[PDB]
Amino acid sequence: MKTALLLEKLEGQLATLRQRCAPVSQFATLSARFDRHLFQTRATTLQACLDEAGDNLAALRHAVEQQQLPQVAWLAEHLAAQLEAIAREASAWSLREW
Repeated sequence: MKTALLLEKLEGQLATLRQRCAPVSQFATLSARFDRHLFQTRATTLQACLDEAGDNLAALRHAVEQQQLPQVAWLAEHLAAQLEAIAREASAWSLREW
């Protein structure tokens, strides 16, 4: 228990957010307060953030087969921070378009 909840939330939120924020590549725009630590180098726009996150979680999922647990720590921090950063911005603007 517990450990299973964080998994459903991470994957659940990532799916929901990606769905609601799916059609954002058209007006994807990242603020000037972007952080290289929380966001990747490619993270230049909204669509870029979601895309980068998708590639991270994907590799992290398959990495389990290569016993890349030690790497899960870093990938986890980045992935977790990414979803948090996106949810934070969307939360501020509130569900009411830009």
